[PDB]
Amino acid sequence: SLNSTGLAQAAINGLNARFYESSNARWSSDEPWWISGVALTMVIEYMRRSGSKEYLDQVEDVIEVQRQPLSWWPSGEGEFRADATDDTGWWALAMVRMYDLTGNEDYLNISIKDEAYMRQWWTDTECGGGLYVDIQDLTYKNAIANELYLKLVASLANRAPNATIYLDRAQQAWTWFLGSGMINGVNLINDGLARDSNTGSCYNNRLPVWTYNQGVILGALVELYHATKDESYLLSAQAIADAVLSPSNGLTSSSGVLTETCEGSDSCNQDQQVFKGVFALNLAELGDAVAGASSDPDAGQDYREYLDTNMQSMYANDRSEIVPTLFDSSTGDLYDVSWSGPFRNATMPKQASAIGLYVANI
Ligand SMILES: OC[C@H]1O[C@@H](O)[C@H](O)[C@@H](O)[C@@H]1O
Ligand SMILES: OC[C@H]1O[C@@H](O)[C@H](O)[C@@H](O)[C@@H]1O
Ligand SMILES: OC[C@H]1O[C@@H](O)[C@H](O)[C@@H](O)[C@@H]1O
Repeated sequence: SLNSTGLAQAAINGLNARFYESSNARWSSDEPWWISGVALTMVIEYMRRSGSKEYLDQVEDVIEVQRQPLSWWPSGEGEFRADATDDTGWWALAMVRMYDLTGNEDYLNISIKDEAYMRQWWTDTECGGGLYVDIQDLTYKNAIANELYLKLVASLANRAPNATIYLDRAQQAWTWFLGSGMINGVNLINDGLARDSNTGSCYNNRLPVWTYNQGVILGALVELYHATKDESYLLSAQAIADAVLSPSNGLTSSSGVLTETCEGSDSCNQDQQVFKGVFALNLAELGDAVAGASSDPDAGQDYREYLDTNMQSMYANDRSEIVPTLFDSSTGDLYDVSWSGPFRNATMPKQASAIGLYVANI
């Protein structure tokens, strides 16, 4: 059979060999900055699950440089406070996992600063709650920025000293999210909310169902379950995951492979190329929590076999090994966007999603 730990290492090595920039402490500066934060999450989570510490020096290097005040948003004063609330949220959650891996309170302190910075754009006057994604414009309350923020306060409710205020915020944020309408009739989450012209009421904007908007919410509900031991949080998360796994909903192919809607038209952009790996790792979080909340041996078996099925398909159809030279000894694996499709090229967002699926099976 396949060993997920060794393949995640080969994928991380391929990510480093092709896309890591030593002089910048960052992967692929020609790609979105927030995807470097997702890549850091993948590498950190690989270490926690595999017990290795093989990239810890590299991770601390990336952290220390990306803490600095961003050149495109100096008013954030660094600590990953960017010009978008979801950009900040990706690095904030990576710092929660960095704290989980090392126990260094420094990384939890970043997460706390990030929560307070993100909360500045939570608003009760439009849509009765939720925060904006575009800090500069304040025109869009979308699913991903509010899912990241919800997972952040739910994580801090389990780790921070003033844990009670973060629990009240997480419980209040989930209540708003559930009543927002972004969760539709088949228990899937559209992209965000639109605002009525005359009335000012908000409603599901019916924009595409992206895989990473069905994943981050699972981790948030798992963290809310850990903070409350209320299994109804796991039940809501399971209904969202079951909808993704149902081939009738168009996200799981007839082969049982997770498929982004943009893969059909071959039009997945730099953002959408990383979505699947985010869902896979969050589904592994849901599976681990489900198996720990009951005594049935097959508890969470469907989520684990789904991750295994997607691993083997992408292992077999989406992989390409880098060829070593007389000068470069680097070895590893590269991956394209489609887990059940051909390998044409490899980009950093595609590679980061790749690692997330392997780490989800460790
Ligand atoms: O505004 C979004 C930001 O995205 C990042 O990936 C880029 O590196 C910045 O130059 C840009 O300002
Ligand atoms: O690619 C899809 C993503 O595009 C971004 O510009 C939007 O802010 C997100 O809400 C959306 O999920
Ligand atoms: O790009 C997605 C669009 O979604 C709409 O629901 C929002 O009202 C816009 O502000 C946003 O730009």
